[PDB]
Amino acid sequence: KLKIGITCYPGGSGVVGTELGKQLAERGHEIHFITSGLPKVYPNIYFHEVTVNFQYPPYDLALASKMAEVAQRENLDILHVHYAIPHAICAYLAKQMIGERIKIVTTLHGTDITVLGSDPSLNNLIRFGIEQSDVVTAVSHSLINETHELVKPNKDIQTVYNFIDERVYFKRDMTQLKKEYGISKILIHISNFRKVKRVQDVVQAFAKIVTEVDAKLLLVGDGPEFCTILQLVKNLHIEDRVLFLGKQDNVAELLAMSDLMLLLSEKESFGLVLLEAMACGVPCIGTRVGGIPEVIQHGDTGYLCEVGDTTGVADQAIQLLKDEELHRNMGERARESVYEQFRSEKIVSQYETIYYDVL
Amino acid sequence: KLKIGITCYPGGSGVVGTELGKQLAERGHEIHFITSGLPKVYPNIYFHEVTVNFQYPPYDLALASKMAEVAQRENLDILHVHYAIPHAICAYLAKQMIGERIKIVTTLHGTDITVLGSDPSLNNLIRFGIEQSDVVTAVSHSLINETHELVKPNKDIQTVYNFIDERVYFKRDMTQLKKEYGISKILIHISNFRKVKRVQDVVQAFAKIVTEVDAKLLLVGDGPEFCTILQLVKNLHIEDRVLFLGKQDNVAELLAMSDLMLLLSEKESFGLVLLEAMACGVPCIGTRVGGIPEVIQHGDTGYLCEVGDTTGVADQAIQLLKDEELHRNMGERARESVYEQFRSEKIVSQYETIYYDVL
Amino acid sequence: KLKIGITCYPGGSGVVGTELGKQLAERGHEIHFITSGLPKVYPNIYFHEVTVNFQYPPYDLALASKMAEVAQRENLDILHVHYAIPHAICAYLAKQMIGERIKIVTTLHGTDITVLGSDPSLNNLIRFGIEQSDVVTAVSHSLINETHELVKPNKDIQTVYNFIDERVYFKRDMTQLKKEYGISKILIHISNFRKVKRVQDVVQAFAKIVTEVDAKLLLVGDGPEFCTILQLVKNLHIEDRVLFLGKQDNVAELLAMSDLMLLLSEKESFGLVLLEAMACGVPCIGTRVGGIPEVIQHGDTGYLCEVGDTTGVADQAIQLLKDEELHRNMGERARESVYEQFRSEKIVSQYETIYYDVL
Amino acid sequence: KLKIGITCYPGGSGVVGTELGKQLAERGHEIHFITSGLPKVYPNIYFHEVTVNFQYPPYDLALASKMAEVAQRENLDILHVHYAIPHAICAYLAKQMIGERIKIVTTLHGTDITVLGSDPSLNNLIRFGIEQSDVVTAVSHSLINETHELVKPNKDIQTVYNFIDERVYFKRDMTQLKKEYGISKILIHISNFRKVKRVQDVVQAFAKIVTEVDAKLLLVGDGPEFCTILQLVKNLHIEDRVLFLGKQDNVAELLAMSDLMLLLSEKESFGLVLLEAMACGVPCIGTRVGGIPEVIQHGDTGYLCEVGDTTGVADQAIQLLKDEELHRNMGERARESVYEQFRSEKIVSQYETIYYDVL
Repeated sequence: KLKIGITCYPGGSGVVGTELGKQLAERGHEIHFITSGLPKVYPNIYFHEVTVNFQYPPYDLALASKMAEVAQRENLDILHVHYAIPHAICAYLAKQMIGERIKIVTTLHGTDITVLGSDPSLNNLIRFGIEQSDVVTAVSHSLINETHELVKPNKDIQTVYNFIDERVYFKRDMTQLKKEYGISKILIHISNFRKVKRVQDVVQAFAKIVTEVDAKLLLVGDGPEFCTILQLVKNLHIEDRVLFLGKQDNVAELLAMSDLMLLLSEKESFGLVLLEAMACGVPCIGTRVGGIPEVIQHGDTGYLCEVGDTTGVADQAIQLLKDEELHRNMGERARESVYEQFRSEKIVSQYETIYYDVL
Repeated sequence: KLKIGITCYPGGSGVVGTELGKQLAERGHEIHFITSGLPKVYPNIYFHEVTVNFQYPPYDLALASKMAEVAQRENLDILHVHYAIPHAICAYLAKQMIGERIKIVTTLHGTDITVLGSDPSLNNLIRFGIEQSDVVTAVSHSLINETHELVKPNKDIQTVYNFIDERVYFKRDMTQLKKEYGISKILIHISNFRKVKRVQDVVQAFAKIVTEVDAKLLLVGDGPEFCTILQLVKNLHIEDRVLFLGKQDNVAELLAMSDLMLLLSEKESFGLVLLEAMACGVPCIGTRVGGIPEVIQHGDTGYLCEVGDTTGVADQAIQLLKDEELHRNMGERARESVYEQFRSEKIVSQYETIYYDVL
Repeated sequence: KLKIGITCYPGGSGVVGTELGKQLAERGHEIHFITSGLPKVYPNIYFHEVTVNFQYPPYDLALASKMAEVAQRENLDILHVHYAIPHAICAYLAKQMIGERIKIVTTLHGTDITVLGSDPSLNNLIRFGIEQSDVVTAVSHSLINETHELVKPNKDIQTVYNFIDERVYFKRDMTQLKKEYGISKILIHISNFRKVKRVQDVVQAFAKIVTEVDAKLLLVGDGPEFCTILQLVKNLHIEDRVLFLGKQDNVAELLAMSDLMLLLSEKESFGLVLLEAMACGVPCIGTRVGGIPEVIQHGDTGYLCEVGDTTGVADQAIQLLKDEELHRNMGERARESVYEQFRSEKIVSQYETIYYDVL
Repeated sequence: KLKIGITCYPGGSGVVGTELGKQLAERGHEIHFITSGLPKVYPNIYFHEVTVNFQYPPYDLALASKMAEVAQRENLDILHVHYAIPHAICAYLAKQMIGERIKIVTTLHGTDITVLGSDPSLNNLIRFGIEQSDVVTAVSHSLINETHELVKPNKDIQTVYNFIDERVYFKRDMTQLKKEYGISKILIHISNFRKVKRVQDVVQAFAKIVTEVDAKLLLVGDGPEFCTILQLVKNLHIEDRVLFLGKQDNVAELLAMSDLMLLLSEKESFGLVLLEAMACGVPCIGTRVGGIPEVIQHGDTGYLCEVGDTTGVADQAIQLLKDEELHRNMGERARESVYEQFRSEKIVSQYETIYYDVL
């Protein structure tokens, strides 16, 4: 019984935004995606797309215009936006344009605050956008901290973690697929191969972790630092032991046939792959960086460690890989604490009450 | 046994390009998508994406660079590109950059020739791109005509029609879904609501076709001319009889629960929806514009008619809607001639032999 | 004694905006140009530039941010913007961001209303921007009409015509330059060679006007329709009689050594070249399209005529070219009515009082 | 007696490219600027502009297309391009498109190699572009070194330094202007306020250099690091001693009324301001970074020093500021060695012989 409008980019935000809309739809709400791109068929989910046509094509203004148009045409109640720039400001304009007859909900996520908020040319813009939203939420407490530190908004930010569709991530085992990939221990890592992900360390740790255990490394994803990483596995003589799989999308099957997940980036606010992973009963070893610690509880559902500690990571890995007792327990502990505090139906309900509350 | 690289935009070209790659993959070939965007999981389909970072971000050059890099790194045999600008020229640069150790296959499609070729600032560029490709194909003979008329290239262009994944389009019936949409005759129309699609005529014809038959019009899609069309159904008192469904993606289910498809645009080189439609046993009434006539054979699998003939279209419709004999036959004739000359496995084989031939 | 901030694109708007700032500066005001681009040296004119760094680079938002920053940092009084999209909306955001402690003055001009206002994806956006500005002005009454017709804003729009720097346009004669160009009657035409300018008609009329008078045609400017026009002068055997000069900037000298100016576009809201021209004592023959009629008074300072009337234009030209009495009078009448109602110091004072008034 | 086509961005390259074209024109050559933007009036200098109209607007391809079109239409001899990406590759395409009936001259400059060449996504592209040009030159030997280090092209690169229009930079003195700015020693610094320019050090050094000498600092330019620098002069209590002048263009007058120029960036390949400066009889103190050392000969025409040596710079400054003997000599020595090896008419002749030679 609610008309919601979602806006996002079909990276991490898109996955969540889209899934949140799909869920909300199944609960009888009428969802209206307002986004230029490409997010079965639901009778209660409509897709509006921003068409553009001057120095730079006004996508921002165009998006604001469409939000406003869809808003008053479909008589939307809530307008839920997902990255901060530009969406937050666009929703503000839209609101002002339709006489403020709508409620804005802004969800923050990693880079919009982490990296964008750092840029002085957009600081005041991000602040204004946050302060002007009716309700603001973040994906992790670490983020709400980073926000008050860099942007310094005079607004309250709630915490609502991201979720995963369990109907897509289960402990199924692709034993027939391992054959199709040519293998037998499996170590999987998913990222956008950027410097911040520190993919080099995932390799270094594997170079070591491999001398004492026979296992292959699945490198899902593609990005700038690809060649460097390729050059690395190359003059490290682990070349035939790493499967660059390039960027995949349906990574659910890959995690399923995995044993250990690695995430050793310099920063991160959240981020699902951990969930996806854990969700599939796969224990993780992520760096202790703001936001990983809120999902991985050391020793119970995975392990943490300082950035750059290639050696320490390997050690922690080699140990967990042989002990099959600890590995069956951790992997179970993990997919449990996930169902526990990251249950999709649970989180969706938090957003649901936030909407009702803002009215 | 072939390493192919596909490039496209995940409009019409993307659908085909992507599907062609999926098919080729299932046949054991190793497909390498080289495109910045987002096109189950196949072990033999890799996705490489173009990352950019100056006046305008050099996407073209960047794409050329990545084609070249992937080409010689993975040792590709063929590089199959799909729209002409820029892809054709990018593949040329890529080729020149890797010492010409690769074969370029360019597939033309609607607008790249239709509208772009019209622009003098890109004429010579499109020509050069075509002439430099090793093999060039078009989606319809009408296109090969338009090409030799506007661009005037000194190269031979073959004809290879587009196809549809029958594994997605069948005569299934969503009788339970009609209920979910609130209905009972069904008339469906899919487009990007641009002036060229002449959506106004689809409405005019429906305004008439409705006075003599009770049916609702499904308007799938969203674009610039949306408001105008909305204003039209509005002061035409057919407002409660048209279901703007906004732009959908999984339109397979909608066509399934349809009876008649309309396409009355000023121009078109192909275009699938006809196929999709027909494929689902849905007879079509499209304008006699270069390229529709090669799929719709009047009276046997659908009907044609001059552009702007709102009245003639309605008449042709009202007639076919009641005669249930003619409608069961046409709908059968249609999904047959589709399996006939547009069989996915058939077309894929043509492209397959074209690759082998170019070597 | 006023701190003004100007924003524009260094086409027509830029020329005016920039000149207006230069003038205002000489009057002791402190001008602050807020624009990313490149508009002697004045101690009271500062240049702030928008730096950008995501789907599309947020130039709009960035500009809004900089307006806000400069505004409260330099404590600006007025923020004068010149095209409507995006500047109008950017100034709105800026205002809202600095607590509304600033006055927004929006000046409309041709295409922002003429062509942009036509696009439904930006209609409501242009309206909102206009309505939100504190003062709004247009360059011609024709524009204020077009505005209320297409955009339909609930705001009052004043009329303030554009001006020309007489310190740059005088009746000087470049008799030594005609030699440098290889000539002796001179017909000059300046445009962006777009279809709307109807450069073809300027040629057709010249093809005729030439059979009865020996004169060359100066085609200043460059654009899409260039080749077509080049092809035209070509198979019209006037090839050696037309001087494509390509796009020039310091056109003051060219107009100086001219005799008749032609402007036969389908539409135009203003536009200076007429002024520049007239200002140089050069009589003009422009089509009777909304906004030309407010500068050219037929027979007294030039002639008007229907669009497409190539023949009528030629006739009117050939006649005025020989009668040397009428030509000395008109050319004098013209540069007078220009000093009269378009005096730079006069118009600048209107804008000046508008600023003071808005406080 | 030569038809040359120049391509550039109206930063440093634009200044040089444009001036080079102006000079070449005065020598009787027919210059054809092929560039989308805005670079008196010369009868032998034509301006062609690239018009664009899809994912990203194909400016590169469009530029290539226009180069080709202008090339064979005007029958150009040489095509001289100035930054490497994209212009080098565009000229390659253009050449290939007109049957190679043209000679390409590529001039390298700072960032195209320095920063772009660093990016692996454009490495091979820059190399290919260089190797494919018929003649390649750089602005400094330091650059030719950086080039062979990062890009590693198999091509020969000549050295041709940048020049300055002496007809714009002379030892004139704006004593009347100092009054208009409110001053009396004058220290001037020009940059784009980027981190690489290390504007902070220019301030630190001034904070010190000021305690022992009364002088104001002219900070010409605007960029990202502006606020930080503004915050610095702020909590350094030198606030009323620094004249942020924002970004100026006609900086000739400012240098004229200056005494010492500072340039303490981490890197630089050339760069004129030194020339401009010196040219005006203003001694400079620049960091010893690859390319500054080829213009500043320590002690004879200026001083060099390690980066970050705020103290050492101040010391060197305070010393030269009082000794009025050394300051009159250095300032004279400087504007001499400039006329010496950077004489505009001299450099232009080098480029001129390079063109003739390539034929």
